[PDB]
Order: sequence, then structure tokens, then C-alpha cells
Amino acid sequence: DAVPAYPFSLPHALDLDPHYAELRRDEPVSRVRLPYGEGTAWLVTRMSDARIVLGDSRFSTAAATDPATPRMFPTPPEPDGVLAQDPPDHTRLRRLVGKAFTARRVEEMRPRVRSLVDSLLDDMVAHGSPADLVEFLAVPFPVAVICELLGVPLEDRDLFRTFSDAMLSSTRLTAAEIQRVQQDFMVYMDGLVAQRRDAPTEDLLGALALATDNDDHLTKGEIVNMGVSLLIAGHETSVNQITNLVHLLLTERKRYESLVADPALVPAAVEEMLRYTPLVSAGSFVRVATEDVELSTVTVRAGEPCVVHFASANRDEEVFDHADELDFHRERNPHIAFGHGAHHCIGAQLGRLELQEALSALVRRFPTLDLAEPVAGLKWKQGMLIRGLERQIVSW
Ligand code: HEM
Ligand SMILES: C[C@@H]1[C@@H](O)[C@@H](C)C[C@H](C)C(=O)[C@H](C)[C@@H](O)[C@@H](C)[C@@H](C)OC(=O)[C@H](C)[C@H]1O
Ligand SMILES: C[C@@H]1O[C@@H](O)[C@H](O)[C@H](O)[C@H]1O
Ligand code: NA
Repeated sequence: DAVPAYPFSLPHALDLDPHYAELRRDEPVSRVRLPYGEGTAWLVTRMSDARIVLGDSRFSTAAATDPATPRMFPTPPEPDGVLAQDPPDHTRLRRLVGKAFTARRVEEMRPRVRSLVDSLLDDMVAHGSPADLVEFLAVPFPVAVICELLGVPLEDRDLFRTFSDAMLSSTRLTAAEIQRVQQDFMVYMDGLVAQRRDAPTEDLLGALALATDNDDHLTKGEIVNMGVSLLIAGHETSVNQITNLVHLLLTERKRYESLVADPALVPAAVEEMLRYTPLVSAGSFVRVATEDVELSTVTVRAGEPCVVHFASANRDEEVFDHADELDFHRERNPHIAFGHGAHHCIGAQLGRLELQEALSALVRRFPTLDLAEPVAGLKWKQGMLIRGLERQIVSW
């Protein structure tokens, strides 16, 4: 056809396809064909344009549920998904659980979360060096935190992890395989929610069960799906981002030594690595203009779809200086690693807390930590909408 395939290439590690800098400079809004649905989408590569697609009510995610709309992933979007809701319906859906995820409430978790880290790092010191940081820290830490927050049984880890990996599929699985898991995950979350019917609990699944027996704006579908979205995101983002930040730290070891030297740098370093790291391997959930909307180089017509690349917006040279370098001493870091606008990540403060406390703990107690398996052999996850390591053997 006329228009280039997107994604532009099979990803390697955390590397960014070089065409994104080319486009930011010469063609910052460009037509692409996504791997699923029909027609073309505008790919948005710059920060200013990304804030408009993500930030403006003239862009609808609900409109992108149509099986014909371009998308990054095999199945048409679940219409009951938060991501697929427009305000004000979306605002009402987010209030269901927003209370738990305000920065004040998430800060209240820091002591429990720091305990959970320390304990898991004891178990890793017991085993002895070398060990797999995935098995010992990256998987168990976020999984325990989201299980205790939602009230999901921790022994269900293998079950919900298998479900979440399938649903984060890009090319790994087929539409039918994914569609099947969506059905099972919904029927599973439905069951946990129903156990609260004559046994309410002090946790988020508890709040979802109350909204089911008493609410009128929100369907049972929308409420349970919120449980699915929180359990997937709540472990998958963090499990992958711990390995991504540890990868970035140990492959240029001075990064790691610079936090060993000043542990109090860890928060700014987390923000900078959030900027730098393509957690979302390519593209985004799609937005469809409901009216003509002016971007930097082009006016998108009502009914035309747009996709953002978050990591490309976060490499924008008009916003960050030496944008292609990791710098923990940056004075200004207005990244959209957590998106922007109405769908801005609800868990952003939990993700921040988990990355701070994982890395602070490692940097303090394990000043000798190195990668103890070769770079060339690193097992990057393939065929998923997000990036991370299956294993990260380390020594201290
Ligand atoms: C480093 C950790 C994380 C990163 C980098 C991340 C990134 C993102 C981004 C970029 C979005 C916006 C997608 C868009 O509008 O197209 C998002 C949305 C979301 N994230 Fe996060 N996330 C992280 C952690 C978490 C955590 C811990 C949770 C839940 C506990 C979570 C739950 C969600 C949910 C439910 C949405 C959809 C929100 C909505 O549509 O209103 N995320 N995340
Ligand atoms: C399965 C996820 C869903 O759980 C969301 C809420 C979790 C995460 C944290 C997201 O919101 C995530 C950033 C997604 O928007 C993208 C990876 C997108 C391309 O993938 C998606 O849109 C996929 C298909 C979503 O449905
Ligand atoms: C189609 C898309 O992909 C599946 O992983 C997830 O079930 C997500 O919830 C859905 O909207
Ligand atoms: Na989409």
C-alpha cells in the first residue's frame, strides 16, 4: 500500500527505532498502518502534539472500540475497559477507586512496601549470589502489593499472571486466544467480587462489590473490568520497569555507582528512567477525533484516528536537552511516561513508590550488584505491548 507499517521494526531491548528522531524533526505527524483493524492512523511523535491527542475532549477512546478502527493489538478493545470510556462516564468510573491511588494514600503504603522489599531481599541473600532478580524481586514485590491492595489471593499469582501476559499480547497470540482469556479473566474477577456479597472486605475489590449492588451510572461489566485492569497494570508495569531500570543502571555501571554514592538521587533517577524507557513497546490505545483538531503540522479531520508513541514524546529535543542521554541531574522533567489527560495512569503514584523503594533498597545494601549473565543472552519479552526481561541474573 502507500503508507508505512507501524511498528517500524521488531524491537531490540530498550532501543528506539531510529525513524522516531527522523519523524520528530521532519514529519512529526505521519500516516501509518497499524497491525490490526482497518485504514490508517496518524502517528504522533512530539510532546506538544501528544498532550493534544491525550488531553483534548475532541479525541474519543470510546470511538476506538469499533472493530474497524486501527489498533496495536489483536482483539477489538473491550468496550467496558476504562481506557475505552470518555468523560464524563470515565470520570464516574475512575471515582470508584481513585481514593486508594491519590498521592497521600499511596505515601501511606511506603512502610509496608519497604518491609515487603526488605524481606524479599533477605530471601535473595539467603539463596546467595548469583541469583535471578526477576524471581527474587521484580515479580514477587509488585504482585504482593497489588494482591494486598485489591484483595486477590497471592496463591492465584500463576493463574492471573498467565491471563495478564495473554491480554498484553501484541503479536505473540491470536485474537481468538486473547478473546478466550478475556472471558476467563472476567468470569474469574466476577467471582472474587461476588465473594464480598455477604462478606464485605476492606480493600478495592470490596469497593467494587458495593458499587455493583448500589450504583446506576456504572454497569457490572465496567466495574469488574476495572478489577481486571488494576490487577494487570498493577503487577505488569512494575515487574517490567524494575528490570528495565536495573538494566539501564548496570549496563553503564556509573549510573548505578552514582545512586550508591547518593541514595537520595533515587527519586529523580526513577523519573529520568521513566522518561527514557519504552515500557510501551510501540504506539498506544487509539484516539479518534470527534471534530477537526489542529496539531503542529496538520489538522486531523473528525473520524480520523491517531496513535501516540509515549517514549518518542519523551525524547522530544524541544522539551529535554541532550534528550538521548540519561541525566539524573535534570532540573525540569515533564515526561508523559504515565500518559496525560483524562486517562493519565491512575497507578502513577504506586508505580513511583515501588520503583523508588526497590531501587533505593538495592542501591543501599547491594553496592556491588552487577549483571552476572551476558547482555547478548538477555531474554527480552517478545510479542507483548510492553518491554521487560524474563530473567536478570545478578551478583553482589
Ligand atoms: C511504572 C509503572 C507504570 C507505567 C509506566 C504506567 C503507564 C501507563 C500509561 C502510559 C497509561 C496511559 C495509557 C493511555 O492513555 O493510552 C497508563 C494507564 C493506566 N495505568 Fe498505568 N502505568 C504504570 C503503573 C501502573 C500501576 C501500578 C497501575 C495500577 C495499580 C496502573 C494502572 C493503570 C490504569 C488502570 C490505566 C488506565 C487508566 C484510564 O484509562 O483512566 N499503572 N499507565
Ligand atoms: C490490557 C491493557 C490494560 O490492562 C491497561 C489498563 C494496562 C496498562 C497499564 C495501560 O493502560 C497501557 C499503558 C496500555 O494502554 C497500552 C499498553 C495499550 C497499548 O495496551 C492496551 O490497550 C491493552 C490492550 C489494555 O487493555
Ligand atoms: C483487546 C484488548 O486486548 C486484550 O488484552 C485485553 O483483554 C484488553 O483488555 C482489550 O481491550
Ligand atoms: Na486502541
